Amino acid sequence: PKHGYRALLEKVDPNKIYTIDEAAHLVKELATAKFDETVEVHAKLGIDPRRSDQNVRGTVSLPHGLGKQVRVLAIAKGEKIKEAEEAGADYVGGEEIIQKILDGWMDFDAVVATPDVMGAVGSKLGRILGPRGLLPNPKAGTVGFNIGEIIREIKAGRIEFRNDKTGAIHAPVGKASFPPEKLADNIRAFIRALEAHKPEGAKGTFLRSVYVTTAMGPSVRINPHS
Repeated sequence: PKHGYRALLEKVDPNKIYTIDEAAHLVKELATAKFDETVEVHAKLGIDPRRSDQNVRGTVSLPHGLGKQVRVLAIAKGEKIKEAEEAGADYVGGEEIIQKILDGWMDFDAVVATPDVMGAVGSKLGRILGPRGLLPNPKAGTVGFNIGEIIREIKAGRIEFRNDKTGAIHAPVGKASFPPEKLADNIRAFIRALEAHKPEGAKGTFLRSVYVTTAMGPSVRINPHS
C-alpha cells in the first residue's frame, strides 16, 4: 500500500543483510504502538517456477504463538457457520460480525473466512484487518470453503506455505508484539521448513534472498543461515 513508513525508514539500513537475531530486535522497533502487526518472512527460491517438479509446498509448525492458544475468528455463511463451530473456532460469525468488529472488538488473534463473505469483509474491514496482517486471502490459505480444515490446521499449530509463479514464497511467523527470541525461533522454524522441502534437482542457492517484514513497515533483509 502507499507509504506515508517514511518516519521509520531511517531505522533500517537498506544495504545491510541483518542476522535473524538483529532483525527480530529491529522489528520490535520499531512496529507501530497503535496495533499489533503480523510479521512475515519472504524468500525468493532457487527453483524454476515453471516446472511442476520443483514446487515448494508444505507447512511449518511454529514453535511459538500457535495451537489451541490462538483465538481464531471464522467468518462464514449458512452451513459453513456450523462447520466453523464444529471445527472449534474460538469465535464464529456471519457477515453480521463485521458490526461487532467495527464497534471495536478484537478478542480474536487470527481471522479465517469463506469466499462468500469476502466482499463484505474487505469492503468494511480492509483498513482494520489489512494493516494488522489479519485480512484473510485465498493465496495465504485463510480463505476457503473448507473452513473446518483451515481452522483445524491452525489449531493443530501449522501455517501453510506455497511458492507463487515468480518463485517467491512467504508466510506469517509471529506478531511484532512477540519477544524477540521467540520471533527469531519462528523465523528459523520457517527457514527450516523451507529447507526440508527443497526439491530434488533445484539449481544453485535455494534461499536466494530472504526478508522479514510487516504489511506496513519496511522490509529487513536477513541472512537465512544466521
